[PDB]
Amino acid sequence: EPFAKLEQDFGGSIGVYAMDTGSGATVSYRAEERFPLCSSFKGFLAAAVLARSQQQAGLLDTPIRYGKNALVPWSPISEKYLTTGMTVAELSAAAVQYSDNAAANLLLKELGGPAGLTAFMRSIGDTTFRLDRWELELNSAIPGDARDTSSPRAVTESLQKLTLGSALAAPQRQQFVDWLKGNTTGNHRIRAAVPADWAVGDKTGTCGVYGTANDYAVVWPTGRAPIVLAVYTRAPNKDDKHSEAVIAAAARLALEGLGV
Ligand SMILES: O=C(N[C@@H]1C[C@H](c2nnn[nH]2)c2ccccc21)c1cccc(F)c1
Repeated sequence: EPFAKLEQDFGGSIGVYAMDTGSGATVSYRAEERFPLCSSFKGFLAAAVLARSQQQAGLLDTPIRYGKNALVPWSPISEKYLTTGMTVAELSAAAVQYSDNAAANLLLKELGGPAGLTAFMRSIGDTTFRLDRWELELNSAIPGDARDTSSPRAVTESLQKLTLGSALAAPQRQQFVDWLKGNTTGNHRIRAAVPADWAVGDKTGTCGVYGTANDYAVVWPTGRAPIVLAVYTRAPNKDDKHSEAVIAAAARLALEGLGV
């Protein structure tokens, strides 16, 4: 009942999946529905890059040069190195931690485009994820369009595989975790619901239309096993605005449903 009231007050749909990786206890609400990924695909993009470094030594230190044409609106890191260039690892951290759009499109090119990232997700067992377009077009968030979508459950399952399971090798796994821990864009979303002395890494998404915004996180409580969760929103009207407070509140309800 609380998620229904929350999404009704929000004016749209909230999708939540949360897993206690110790007990296997789960919180689930609209967890099979598709929601636009928006910038949240960039976490999985970095994970895919990391998986490639497991077969190309010094891929992460490989420098990537680019010109004014590579710049996309909201490229707050990459634009300061336009006259200089950046490394693959630098691009990935920018994509994860600042949601940098030019960095995301550059790494997408190295992976063979949206279908190449989708291929990486299929390789870890994710049959739901799909990326179809690049920045910025992938943010259109059109109702009922499956392009550039996943489900809360598939996001949480893939996040668990990549940060806590064996989809990545341990060095790359800890690098992925460390990138997510350093994110700067999520202080008012899942992090705002997480007890202050718990470790947390997340990746946000905000499409800018149709009330569509999201966050997924891995959380390390002290003295219990980690929690993985995803909170996605959308709304029926193009001019509906997203709400960070709604995402924080849904996260709070999820954590309380797992006994936090
Ligand atoms: O700057 C913009 N948003 C980015 C997108 C990026 C993010 N939002 N949610 N996850 N990543 C982010 C993070 C923090 C601050 C800003 C932004 C923006 C605003 C109007 C229009 C537009 F075309 C882009």
